[PDB]
Amino acid sequence: ARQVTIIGAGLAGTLVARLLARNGWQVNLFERRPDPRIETGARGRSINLALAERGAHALRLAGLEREVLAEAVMMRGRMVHVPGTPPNLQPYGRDDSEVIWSINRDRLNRILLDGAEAAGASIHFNLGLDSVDFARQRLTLSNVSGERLEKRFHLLIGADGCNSAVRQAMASVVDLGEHLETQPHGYKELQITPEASAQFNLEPNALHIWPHGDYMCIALPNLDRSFTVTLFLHHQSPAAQPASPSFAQLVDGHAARRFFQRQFPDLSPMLDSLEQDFEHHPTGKLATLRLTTWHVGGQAVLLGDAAHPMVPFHGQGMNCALEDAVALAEHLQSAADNASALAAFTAQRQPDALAIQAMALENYVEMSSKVASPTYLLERELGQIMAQRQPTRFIPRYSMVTFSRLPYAQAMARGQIQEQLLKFAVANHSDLTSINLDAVEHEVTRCLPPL
Ligand SMILES: Cc1cc2nc3c(=O)[nH]c(=O)nc-3n(C[C@H](O)[C@H](O)[C@H](O)COP(=O)(O)OP(=O)(O)OC[C@H]3O[C@@H](n4cnc5c(N)ncnc54)[C@H](O)[C@@H]3O)c2cc1C
Repeated sequence: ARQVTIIGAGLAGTLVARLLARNGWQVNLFERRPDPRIETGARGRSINLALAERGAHALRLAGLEREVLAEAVMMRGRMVHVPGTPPNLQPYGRDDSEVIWSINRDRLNRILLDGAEAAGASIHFNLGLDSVDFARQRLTLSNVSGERLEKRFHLLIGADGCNSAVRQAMASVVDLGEHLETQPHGYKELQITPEASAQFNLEPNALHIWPHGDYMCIALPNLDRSFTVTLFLHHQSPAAQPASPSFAQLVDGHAARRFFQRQFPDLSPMLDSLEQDFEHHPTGKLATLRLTTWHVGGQAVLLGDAAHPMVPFHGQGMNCALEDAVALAEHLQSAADNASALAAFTAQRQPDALAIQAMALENYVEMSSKVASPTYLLERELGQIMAQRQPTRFIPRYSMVTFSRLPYAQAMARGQIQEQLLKFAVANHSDLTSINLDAVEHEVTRCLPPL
């Protein structure tokens, strides 16, 4: 049996461990954190994630989708909150076929861990990768208290997240051609209790957004009617606009409270533990990192956040990571040798990773705008007309990304064609009055092949 060592029992690492192990591979998976399935007296994390068709399908192939969805809340649409103005649900699709699932990150992780072990993978916790000797095919791990352990490896999979140690190690033997693009927003996780969300009649089967331009909040529901809220806000005010809100200004929980009372007055009443959450939950960092190479010969490869850190504004990092896991296991299973598999995997996934990284950056503007411009309303309306006329040709980009398995790069290409098509048709027309719809439709049939 072929042997593989995987670093990182997160989302991609644990899925790929299952897929390889059930195909007969001898799999050893190493994880820095303790086993989350071993219950302790400690809290438990309420981090939420949006699971979309890509990620769901990857779990489906692994035989885990039913188990995961049993513990997921359906989000049928977006609830946009603007002060006053009673929240209006914007449905994703026309029935519950087109939905996004809200799932607890650590619940998902436990299910994946069970899945990997059921398939035959051996999982080793409390062991973080420190370094790799590629020439001698050995690596060094250590626990939190630093005592070290060495292991031989044959094939190394870096599924160890956005600060990948495998990636760091590879940079010693190949030029990764890395370029880091920092992002000015930080994030803070906050909580709405089940009592609070019921009291304010917050819809459980929706994704909620409080847009506010340069900053915003989003909330995803949990099975117990609590919500996990994320604030996205600049780390610092520009020297340009020093007065503008930023984490630097929010010097403590009381400052955070005044900020929410002023800028999010309808959300603040729902955040009972705002002060405490704010001070005890560290501010997170966001970034996009792009790599020229993802592998070292047939010896090591990167997967998921290790390969392509992205900003979280499209809710697709997990989805992309699980999709990566399927692709990597597919290539490894059937290739002539590991070097061939890793090159083919990289060639396949790299253009799709670049596309979703770009689309995720673009999606911030869509989400954070408090109201839509007059002409963008007109384009969206013409687009829905075209979608009705040619539903296999005109598919809104968000829907291609979120509710289909179309490769990200094609979703982006078709999305580009569609937006341009809408702009020329919309120009100099105040409403759908002037716009000859059937002229636009064979413009659609011209440049958008049916799918
Ligand atoms: C604010 C925010 C919101 C998000 N929302 C969504 C969403 O709604 N939908 C979505 O699709 N994605 C979302 N994402 C992205 C998502 O969290 C990640 O893309 C995804 O977890 C990446 O999966 P992964 O397996 O590659 O990495 P991870 O899930 O991060 O797992 C990496 C694993 O490696 C371990 N590890 C790290 N270093 C070492 C080491 N040296 N040795 C051993 N083990 C190590 C870690 O402990 C961890 O278990 C969000 C991200 C953020 C920051």
